[PDB]
Amino acid sequence: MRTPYQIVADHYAASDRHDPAAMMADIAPAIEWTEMAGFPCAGTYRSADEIVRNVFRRLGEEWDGYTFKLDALHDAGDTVIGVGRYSGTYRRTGKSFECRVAHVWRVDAGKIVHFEQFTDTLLVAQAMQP
Amino acid sequence: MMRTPYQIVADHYAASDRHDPAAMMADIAPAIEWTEMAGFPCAGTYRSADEIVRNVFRRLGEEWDGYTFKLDALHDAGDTVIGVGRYSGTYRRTGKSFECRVAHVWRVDAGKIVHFEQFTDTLLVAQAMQP
Repeated sequence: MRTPYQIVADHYAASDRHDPAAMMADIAPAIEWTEMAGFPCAGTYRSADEIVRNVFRRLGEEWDGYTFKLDALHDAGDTVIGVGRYSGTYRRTGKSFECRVAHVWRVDAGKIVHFEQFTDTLLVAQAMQP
Repeated sequence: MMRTPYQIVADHYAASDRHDPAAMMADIAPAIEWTEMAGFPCAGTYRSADEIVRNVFRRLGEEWDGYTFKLDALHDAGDTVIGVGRYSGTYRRTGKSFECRVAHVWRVDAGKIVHFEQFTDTLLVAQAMQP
């Protein structure tokens, strides 16, 4: 049986494959998925459907080549912390960015129940300035 | 000596909250790499306790009224430790306040803190700095 760490790693693998079905496979209906306040997709999403539509779809619509690259994955038992880099080109302005990000995850009884994003919202915002 | 990385980082946070810089820096390694996020006003990688005090904490005290970190969670990943909480403060030049989230990723080796990295809502901090 998978540890929380493996469950989260599986999510990141599915993200590398651009596979939203696999990305959401272990998301519990109790999920609270928080995009950072200053991030364009800011908010707390409470179903896999809301996450796909209001976060991943929106990113695909508004950015070219929006990418996350995982650098580290820290095992805190039921909590797992991913660290990496985002990059992308904002379609309206044609401006790119790259910045750091950390994600804090929690798993409960084999399902992901919590996600929170911590990223350089200023650097992302700069790409979105005319 | 038998103190875990988690405890060492908890000790740091306690010292920082009560503004005891000697205790704040007591376990900082000679080989420290302390990274303030690129979009944060104190952005950069600092490589000694002296640098960190002068170019991070001193500057925060000079440029902000009541700059505060409130620890909400502390996650024990062994040699790595992740703090999560909230920043708040009032930028002295504009009189504007902010509050936002932050995560800190720490690494301890042989009883000393060797890496710190900050991940915070740099846009919200920046908004407070706008005339």
